[PDB]
Amino acid sequence: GSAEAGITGTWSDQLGDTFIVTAGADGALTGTYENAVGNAESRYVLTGRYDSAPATDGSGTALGWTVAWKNNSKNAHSATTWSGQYVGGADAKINTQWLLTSGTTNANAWKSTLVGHDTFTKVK
Amino acid sequence: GSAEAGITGTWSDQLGDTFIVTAGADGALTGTYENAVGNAESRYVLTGRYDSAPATDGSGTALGWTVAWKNNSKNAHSATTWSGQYVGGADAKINTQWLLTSGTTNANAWKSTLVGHDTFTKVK
Amino acid sequence: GSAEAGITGTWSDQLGDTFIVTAGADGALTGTYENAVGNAESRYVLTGRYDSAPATDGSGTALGWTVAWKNNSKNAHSATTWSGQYVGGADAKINTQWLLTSGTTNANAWKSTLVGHDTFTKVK
Amino acid sequence: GSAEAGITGTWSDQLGDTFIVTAGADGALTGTYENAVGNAESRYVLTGRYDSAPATDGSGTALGWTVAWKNNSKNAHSATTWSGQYVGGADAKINTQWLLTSGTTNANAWKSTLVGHDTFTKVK
Repeated sequence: GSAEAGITGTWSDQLGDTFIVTAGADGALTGTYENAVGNAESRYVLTGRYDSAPATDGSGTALGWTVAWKNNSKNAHSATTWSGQYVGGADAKINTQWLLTSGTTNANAWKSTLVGHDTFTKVK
Repeated sequence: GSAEAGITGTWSDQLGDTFIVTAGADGALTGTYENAVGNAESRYVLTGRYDSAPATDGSGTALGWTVAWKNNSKNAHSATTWSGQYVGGADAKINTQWLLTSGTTNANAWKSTLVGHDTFTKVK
Repeated sequence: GSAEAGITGTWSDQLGDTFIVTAGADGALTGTYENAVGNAESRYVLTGRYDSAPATDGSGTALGWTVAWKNNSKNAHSATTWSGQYVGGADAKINTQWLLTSGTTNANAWKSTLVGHDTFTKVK
Repeated sequence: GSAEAGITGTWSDQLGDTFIVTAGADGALTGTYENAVGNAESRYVLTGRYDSAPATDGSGTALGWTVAWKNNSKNAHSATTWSGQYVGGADAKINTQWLLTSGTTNANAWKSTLVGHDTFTKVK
């Protein structure tokens, strides 16, 4: 599909971290998040969902994914979810907003969740 | 693990919608979101990640998941991501914030993304 | 006006912190945020805006306000904005979501902004 | 004050809308939001707060403000709060995230609040 092939590939965010994703025919997203320096200890699994049959009116394709910040050697006791849309074309983009929740005590729950935005450009 | 068994089960949000989840040993979350009514036409796949080795200091367990709002009969061209933490105990909860992005044109992208919060209570 | 009178007063959030607000005919909000303790060195100025002529169809009244966390005795180099709606009736509420930005270096800007939610009830 | 002078002026967002603001010695912000096309019917009051004594370690200056979308000619029954930081130097910016709540019925409250982000550049 157009949505499937568009989303699949390697993306870089504006901080230079790297989002490697495959989109499946069933709406699944799978891949890896890794840091700008490329470090093996810097790689984390991601999973999410996308709209496999987007509107045909020039709108983007909705999607979201999660990374929990645990891998074989690190654990930051936190997870980020990216919610956004894929916009195809020459200079395709994925435009997202994100929520990063850390595990906290209930007294510190008000400081549990960061918010931000990341824009990805496709490298290949 | 305590994280794995705690998260697994059926949760209800404060709108009365139903979140059925299984947590795996590898950090995966899988399940289904359904409406308060119960309807098969109301059921959607979810996927996400959690911290499978949370801190042992009374903090919650970080997690996130995504639903793309396409099933076999409906497509709302959108996806929600929930970011939050599981808090165990007798009165266990999953406390979350969410981002719901719709596919839009670039001109309407400023109105693409809703934000909110959902608190879940475990029913089984 | 109905919106003016319903918003004006003293409000408590679910953390037990105190919000004293006056709404003006021109859509201005002014007041003070104070801690759950009561402390005079924990009082900060608030300013904001509300819809002085809301819909009469059962909809809430849109509003927002800002606290910068500097007073004569303390400076936490940060500001919170609450965005939400006032809902009148028997047990009137202000339901909000908030963003708290701390001043940071560009390198730490991804850690600059917390998000959360506060529900206020009016104190008699 | 450096923060007072830096913040005071006319700013344009990435959508080309115009924010005219004055920062006062007491931490107050006041001004006007205006649309990309300049329209006097499209001007709305803003009020907010900023940290009048920011850190001098390279950190930005925290601030926030609100616009309620009512003026003499229009009422969109909603309000936006911007939360962010001013970053000085040669290429000065205000980086923000925002929440836009519309007045809704309780049934529709999950669709009440949009979130996004706006970066401003100074015009003069």
